[PDB]
Amino acid sequence: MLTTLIYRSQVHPDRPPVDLDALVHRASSKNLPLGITGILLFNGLQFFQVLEGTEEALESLFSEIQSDPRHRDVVELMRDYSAYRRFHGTGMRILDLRLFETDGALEEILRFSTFGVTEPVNDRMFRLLSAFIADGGRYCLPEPLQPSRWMMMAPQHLPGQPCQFALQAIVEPAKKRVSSFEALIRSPTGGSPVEMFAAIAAEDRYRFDLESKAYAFALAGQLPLGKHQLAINLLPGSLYHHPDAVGWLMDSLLAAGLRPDQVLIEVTETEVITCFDQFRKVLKALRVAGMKLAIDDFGAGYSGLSLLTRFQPDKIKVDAELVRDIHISGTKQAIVASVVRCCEDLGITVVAEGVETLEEWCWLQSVGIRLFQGFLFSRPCLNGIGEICWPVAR
Amino acid sequence: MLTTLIYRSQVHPDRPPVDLDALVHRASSKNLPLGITGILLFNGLQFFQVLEGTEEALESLFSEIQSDPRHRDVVELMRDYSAYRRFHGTGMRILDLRLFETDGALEEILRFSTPVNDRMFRLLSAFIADGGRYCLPEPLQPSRWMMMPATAAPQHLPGQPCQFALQAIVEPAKKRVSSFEALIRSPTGGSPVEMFAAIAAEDRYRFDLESKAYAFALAGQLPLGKHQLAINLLPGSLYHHPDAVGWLMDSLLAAGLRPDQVLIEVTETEVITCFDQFRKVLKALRVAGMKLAIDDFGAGYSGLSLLTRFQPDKIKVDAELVRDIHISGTKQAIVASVVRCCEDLGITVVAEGVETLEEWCWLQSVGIRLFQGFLFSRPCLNGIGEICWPVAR
Ligand SMILES: Nc1nc2c(ncn2[C@@H]2O[C@@H]3COP(=O)(O)O[C@H]4[C@@H](O)[C@H](n5cnc6c(=O)[nH]c(N)nc65)O[C@@H]4COP(=O)(O)O[C@H]3[C@H]2O)c(=O)[nH]1
Ligand SMILES: Nc1nc2c(ncn2[C@@H]2O[C@@H]3COP(=O)(O)O[C@H]4[C@@H](O)[C@H](n5cnc6c(=O)[nH]c(N)nc65)O[C@@H]4COP(=O)(O)O[C@H]3[C@H]2O)c(=O)[nH]1
Ligand SMILES: Cc1cc2nc3c(=O)[nH]c(=O)nc-3n(C[C@H](O)[C@H](O)[C@H](O)COP(=O)(O)O)c2cc1C
Ligand SMILES: Cc1cc2nc3c(=O)[nH]c(=O)nc-3n(C[C@H](O)[C@H](O)[C@H](O)COP(=O)(O)O)c2cc1C
Ligand SMILES: [Mn+2]
Ligand SMILES: [Mn+2]
Ligand SMILES: [Mn+2]
Ligand SMILES: [Mn+2]
Repeated sequence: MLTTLIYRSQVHPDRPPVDLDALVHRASSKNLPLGITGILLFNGLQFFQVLEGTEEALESLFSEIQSDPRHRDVVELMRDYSAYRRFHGTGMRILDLRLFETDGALEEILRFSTFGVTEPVNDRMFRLLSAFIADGGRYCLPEPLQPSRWMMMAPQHLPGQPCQFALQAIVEPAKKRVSSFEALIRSPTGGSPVEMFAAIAAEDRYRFDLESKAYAFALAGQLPLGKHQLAINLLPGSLYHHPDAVGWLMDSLLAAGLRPDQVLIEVTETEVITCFDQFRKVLKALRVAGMKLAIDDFGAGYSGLSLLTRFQPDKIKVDAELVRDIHISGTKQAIVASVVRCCEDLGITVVAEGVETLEEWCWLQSVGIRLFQGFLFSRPCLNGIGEICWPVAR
Repeated sequence: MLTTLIYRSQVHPDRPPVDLDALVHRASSKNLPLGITGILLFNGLQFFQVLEGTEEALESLFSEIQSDPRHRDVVELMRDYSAYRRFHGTGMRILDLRLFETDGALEEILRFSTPVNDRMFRLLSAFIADGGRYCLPEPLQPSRWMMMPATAAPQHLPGQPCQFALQAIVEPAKKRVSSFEALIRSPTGGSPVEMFAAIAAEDRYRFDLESKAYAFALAGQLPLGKHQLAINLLPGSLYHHPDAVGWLMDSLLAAGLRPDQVLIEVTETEVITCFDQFRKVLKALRVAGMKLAIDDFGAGYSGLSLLTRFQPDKIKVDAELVRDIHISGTKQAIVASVVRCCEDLGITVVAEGVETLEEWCWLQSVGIRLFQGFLFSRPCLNGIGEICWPVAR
């Protein structure tokens, strides 16, 4: 089946310049028998290639290209079935963009290409081409954020309690500062939140969820929360199904020696979205009392900026699924960069969660994320503050 | 009940400078007896004001401020319930940011306030760092523009079980119609709801799909030329038959159109209930060469979910985000972000429901270039209606 593949990459600036002549000649000769057409753009630091051919042929080729030592940071932008070829001839065509002025490059692209009967700008491929030509250095990974330049550098269990909590740090690696801590519920045998809640009768889960937070506040009180925020997770129903859950929480945290503003409530958008009605008065009560609110797993399930017109949380936590393989996904890159900017304009704190590799950290940092939660830095620590690991140069 | 209100505004650059000393002292003296406190930041071109007090009190005051001729382009950034007063003991006070070095204004603020975990503080900081970001440029001021019409020939087409009205989608910078959207009408010219109500519930999917032959027939004999035709379809109308896509192909080709000329609008709400089923339709549409738009994007609480799982050719920004965008910092921020994301993904963005020049100007300022709305072109039954264009003064 006819398929289109588009990707972008960068050269190693410390190595000798890539022989574009050899590249394009061998590409051209290899592509024609395989029925591969397309175009390659080069701006001095970055490549941009459009490839058209069968799914199989492009799957084989792209694997070779991904492993090629002539370039790095290969980011896939589009991969789709196609009704017709935009590019004709063949060699692989190549434009050295350093030789073109303003719109000369688009003019040469339009010489031999066909984008159907409607204006070229109605074709996604052409829009991607024009964006690379206009500002291709936008998602060029900076030199200080190359992954290879970095490397990474006690408490008891409490079985007698009905539940216990693990604390995980949210960190700002750029300042080597812990930003806040999230409390994560654990069963009396050290089990996950899913096992904890399976052990509770269905009619008691909401009440358990709210009332377990007493143990989280007690822990946070016994630890030196030195002006650090504590995040807690709650089902919206746990706050809603109570005469005064907000007031209950208030008495609990103040009794533990915390302050309202020190406590942030984390709810997932999937659970928020499905009940605006009852969340508005809960959020209102939480606001007036002085507690904060985060949207957790933003990007997972149903996730929206339109959520923000109704109300604005204090913090958004970008779900691990947008973080996962962000280094190779032009889509995830664009989406996360957009969330970051929107939150800046709205005054909403943004945290990237599930950060497991330096690659993820570097690319998230390149799109404006400064706060991070993940196993790369700190794992959850049962009834205590864990060790934090910091990235350090080389 | 305590509340916080934040807005940013702009000076008139061509008028004599406002005596802010007098303004602020008068403000402070009036505010404090009413239980109102806050601060005013000024950078030479823009104001940023934080107000604190009862919902009633700030409602009343902000209404006076919105109508004050000393400024314009008043955009509200925040209005929320508050637990405590951040500016206790200050009726009003001005900080001229041009009188401080970096960090200096924020350091002063924190000496009479009563921090980066607070949203008001983050918004203050953002104004001090890059307040000019959503400053409406001078050539995009609504008073610098006027609409003028570029004759409509609608017709009744008998013998058909439905009709279609056409509304243009326009690119005003190039004074160009980008595409036409086909909007279904009853045999008597009534609304889509009126059309579908006359059809039996179990046959509505089939009718929705088969009605498109009449949209294609209309576009074909116009002639459509090099323009796109947007048609609206329920995802379920596409699943109903084995070769719904194959049928659409036949019908548009018989009407003399090309696959890449036809674009299918599905509403985000209808896609996100069923990710399954749609993948197989979408595959067939792509292989056939037809294009896809997400309609009313931002009305089902929206898309970040969707874009990883596919990317449409076009997104149409919902009319709710367009409405009052000229006074909503939140809506401006959201639309600006969608525009940037789509640009990066090579997705075409259209703003829907554009009714006023105020909306068009602000939409233009956040990067939108395609527009659909009564400001430019109203739907015309079985024909191409008249189109109005903004022209500069
Ligand atoms: N793969 C990966 N995972 C990472 C990484 N960093 C952190 N995590 C984990 O992601 C979960 C915390 O985020 P969450 O979205 O609040 O997700 C939590 C939260 O929703 C929740 N939960 C925790 N405590 C409570 C609670 O007290 N009440 C309610 N209703 N839910 C809770 O159950 C969910 C799953 O929690 P956990 O098993 O504790 O697992 C934790 C955590 O250990 C990473 O780098 N990679
Ligand atoms: N206030 C205001 N309204 C504006 C403005 N500009 C356009 N509109 C209107 O917004 C609707 C078109 O957008 P839609 O989201 O596709 O919304 C459409 C679409 O969902 C739909 N529809 C139309 N044709 C079909 C169809 O053939 N099949 C299906 N399933 N739905 C259809 O029914 C909806 C109602 O359509 P319409 O009555 O034709 O109303 C039209 C239109 O006249 C504006 O500036 N201000
Ligand atoms: C930016 C870039 C674009 C490339 N494009 C192609 C191409 O389109 N066709 C191709 O066969 N190889 C292309 N390659 C080269 C492949 O990565 C790989 O070196 C080559 O296909 C191996 O073929 P060989 O067996 O002849 O050595 C490209 C490499 C880079 C750096
Ligand atoms: C940037 C700006 C900020 C203002 N802030 C206040 C204020 O906080 N309190 C207030 O009473 N008026 C404020 N005003 C002035 C009002 O718009 C209005 O002129 C005044 O309150 C009318 O009441 P008065 O005639 O009793 O003074 C502000 C005006 C501008 C342009
Ligand atoms: Mn959480
Ligand atoms: Mn989470
Ligand atoms: Mn539509
Ligand atoms: Mn719409």
